[PDB]
Amino acid sequence: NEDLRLHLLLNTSVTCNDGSPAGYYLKESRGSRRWLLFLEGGWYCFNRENCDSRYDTMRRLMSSRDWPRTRTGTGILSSQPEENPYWWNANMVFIPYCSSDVWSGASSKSEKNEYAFMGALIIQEVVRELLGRGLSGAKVLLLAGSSAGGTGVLLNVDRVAEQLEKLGYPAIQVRGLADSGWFLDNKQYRHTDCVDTITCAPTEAIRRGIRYWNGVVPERCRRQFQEGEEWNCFFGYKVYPTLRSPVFVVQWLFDEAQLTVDNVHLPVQEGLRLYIQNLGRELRHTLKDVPASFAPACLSHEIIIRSHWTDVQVKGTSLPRALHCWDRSLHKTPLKGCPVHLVDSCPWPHCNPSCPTG
Ligand SMILES: *[C@@H]1O[C@H](CO)[C@@H](O)[C@H](O)[C@H]1NC(C)=O
Repeated sequence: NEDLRLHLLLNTSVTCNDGSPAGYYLKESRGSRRWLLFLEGGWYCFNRENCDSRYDTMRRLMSSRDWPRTRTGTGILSSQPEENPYWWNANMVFIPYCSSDVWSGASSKSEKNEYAFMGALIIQEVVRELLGRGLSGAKVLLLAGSSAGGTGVLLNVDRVAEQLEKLGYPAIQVRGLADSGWFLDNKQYRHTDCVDTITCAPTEAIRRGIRYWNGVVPERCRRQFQEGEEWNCFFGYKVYPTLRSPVFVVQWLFDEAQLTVDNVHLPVQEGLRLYIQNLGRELRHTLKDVPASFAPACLSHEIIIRSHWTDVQVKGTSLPRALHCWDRSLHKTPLKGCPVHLVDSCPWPHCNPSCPTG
């Protein structure tokens, strides 16, 4: 079965980068009042030349022209109980990432602009269009995402909640699940002036991108940092405290993208060993006041739509279990025997034997 079926947006003015219509893949589950809306990741591009490169060799992330009519749901998007213990019977939606703007953009293609950056508008239009396919009667809408999509969750969840409330759907509980989108703007390991700006100078690439995209960040965070400093709101530990919606944060303690931006490659000598240990400690520190989180001591990247997402455990608790326990806590404290805060204490990648094998 290829249960996720493509729907191009009916408002064809809400577009991928090249002006083709954006869209979503849907598996309806008419017996369920739960909705999972998943935001795909895949970095971003921050100026014309950088986006032209991406257009040459990552065109599916910039255009719907060659999207397949169907997809197979994997991980948290699987309808098989064995693969997805959490939400196998839910209404599932996969929103392809074709805006290259960390889901923040609000700029149309025009004679001035070769590319459209409409990620923030794509999300709201998908939500409105799903109201006609069952969403209006929902109990829960979980906005989930991996990598740039995880950061997209942080940047968009409260706007989805506000839009639904304002449209007359107050009984839909809007929640977020941010996977591999919780980054540190930390000092890099033995920084050099390398030419891949996105990994060599992330805060500068994000600042530049936001201007190029007419990028939008959540209001309360925007108001804290003010004009020119909206890039701050792309960093989980900064934006998270400003959010009203419940958000479950999944983050490997040694996320491959974090290590890339930190100039780290894995004998490892003292300086790098201390660097890596401090990285894990800093990440754990940022998660201390997040109620519900899952952060294993592994070197990996993304998890929630991977088929083996059920395998990793922190202190004997899997991610699907944690997510279930989170659901129970929102009936915002955990229930006895049902942990929601699962962060490894060990200090080196793969000190947890249940880490993904690569
Ligand atoms: C469709 O989307 C465009 C671009 O976001 C917007 O300006 C326009 O108002 C929308 N039309 C409708 C009918 O919603």
